[PDB]
Parts: sequence; C-alpha cells; structure tokens
Amino acid sequence: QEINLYSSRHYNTDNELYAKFTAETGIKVNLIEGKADELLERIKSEGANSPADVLLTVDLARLWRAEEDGIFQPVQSEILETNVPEYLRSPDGMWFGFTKRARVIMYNKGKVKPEELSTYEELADPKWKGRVIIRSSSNEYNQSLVASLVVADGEESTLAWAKGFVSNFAREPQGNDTAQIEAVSSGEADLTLANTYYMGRLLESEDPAQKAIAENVGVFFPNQEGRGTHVNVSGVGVVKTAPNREGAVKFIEFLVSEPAQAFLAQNNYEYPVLAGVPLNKSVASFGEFKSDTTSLDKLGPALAPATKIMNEAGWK
Ligand SMILES: [Fe+3]
Repeated sequence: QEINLYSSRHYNTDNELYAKFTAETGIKVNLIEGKADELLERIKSEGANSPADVLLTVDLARLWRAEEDGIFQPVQSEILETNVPEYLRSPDGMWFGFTKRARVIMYNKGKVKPEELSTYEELADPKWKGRVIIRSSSNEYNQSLVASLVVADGEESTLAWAKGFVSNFAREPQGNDTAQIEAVSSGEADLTLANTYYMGRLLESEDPAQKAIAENVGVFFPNQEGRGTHVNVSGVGVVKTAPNREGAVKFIEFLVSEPAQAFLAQNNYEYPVLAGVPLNKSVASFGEFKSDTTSLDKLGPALAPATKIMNEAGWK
C-alpha cells in the first residue's frame, strides 16, 4: 500500500508528519513537492492516469481553483465531518482544511506601539511611508489576503489601498515571511505581514539567533473591530483519478485526528482545526483574537481581481 502525495507544504516537520502516518497505517508515502500552481498544472497535464492520490496546499483559495477544475473526488468520512468544522471543508466533500494560520502584522517593538495599529487597510496610511516590507505578490498567502480585502471592501477600494500600501514599501519585495520578520527585527523596516506560525518557529527555535530576532518583533491581530483577522488554512483533497483512494482517505483522516493535530500545533506552530487540542505555548502567548470566518467561501472567486489589483498597484 502506498499513496502519491503532491504537496505545497514546505516545512522541515513534514517528513516526520508523513512518517507518523506510515508508522500508524503501514502506508508508504511517495512525495512530490512544489508550489501549489505547479502541482495543479502537473496533475492536469498528467491525465487520467496521473499517480497523484492526494493534493495538499497551504492556501484555501488554491483548493477552490482545484475543485473548480474538477480535480477532486468526493469523500464522505465520519471522522472528517466531526473533526473538521463545516465552514472549513467543501460542502461536497472535495477538500478539507486541517490547520489554520493567521496572516498578521508583525512590528518592531522599539519603533511601534500596538496602539498605533488597527487594520490591514490602515497599512496604506501615509504614516507608514518607507516603513513597510512584505514578500512578493506572487506568493499565495498575499494573494489570498488581497482577495479577502476585495471581498470585504470591494475592488475599487482595494486597488486604492494596494497603491498606498506599495507606496509605503521600504524595499522591493524580497525573501519569504521569515526574511521579512528578520528585516523588521534588524531595523530595515518597522512592520510587515506574515503567518503566525513563522513567529512561533522563531520563538521555539533551538538557535539562539532566531530567538533573538523574535524578541525584537511583536504580533498584532488586525481588524478586531470588524470582520476579524485574515485566517487561511493548509488543506487537502483526494485526486479524482487517485490510484489508491483507500489510502488517500486514510491519509486525510490521519491529518485531522488528535495525534497529527497535536503534532502540527506543537511542532509546526499552526492552529489545529480539531477542538480540544492545545496550541504551542509560544503561539498561545500571542493572545486570543477574532478570526474572519465570513470571507472564506468567496476568496477563490476574488483571486482574479486580487492579482489584477496587485499588478496594477506595482506590487512586485
Ligand atoms: Fe508557509
């Protein structure tokens, strides 16, 4: 028994995660990693005999586009239904989220006080001129965030926001989320937007250098007075032509079960989807916050206008 996993997850803990699965079920995991868009293209180009059993992403919107293109097959699992909140899985059992991550404002403690922060929209304020940095618009975390702004504020307003946000950049987008945190820590900028688990990793690192970086940067959950902080998920679905549907289903059921949920929360610093599972202490220290649960099912359709907006605004 084996499954062919196509995953856009890119963490050093993924190997142990999959190992946990095999040690529990005896099912071998053949892994193919790459960026979400690349994996979807590969699957579609490989045809009806593609080896792909499971498609794993770190973005809800890409999962939507995958389901739209009919790449998944329905799965009805009692464990999936009970463990995964309805709003975090496909109404037709096409895909399911198994972790949650928040894209929040991370700021230099010495240069910024929390009282000066509020919403994502405010980051376009002239006050932040030459003090903001963020990774490239090509990244899905950013595209999904911009999509949520389109959904909540509209295309016209988001375009205006993006132009202002870009005008505030201290440097052109370079590096990943962690590179942004380090740059803010080093005084190259005062704030950025990154996923919570990246800060969790730095705070929990055995490398003193990483922990030192974390100490200079604080975390702020935006839009608390309104829709809430933008929350995305790491999701998964069984490919329609999966050669081993049985193993594929067991894999997804494994991901949402207590053992895997606890590991993901404790070792990869993400928010588990299963209730009753404790967060990593460092992540717990961020505090409680309101999550945006209303803009989720409309994010996918908003991808197109979001990317158009990011391009027009000059967000490289
Ligand atoms: Fe990530």
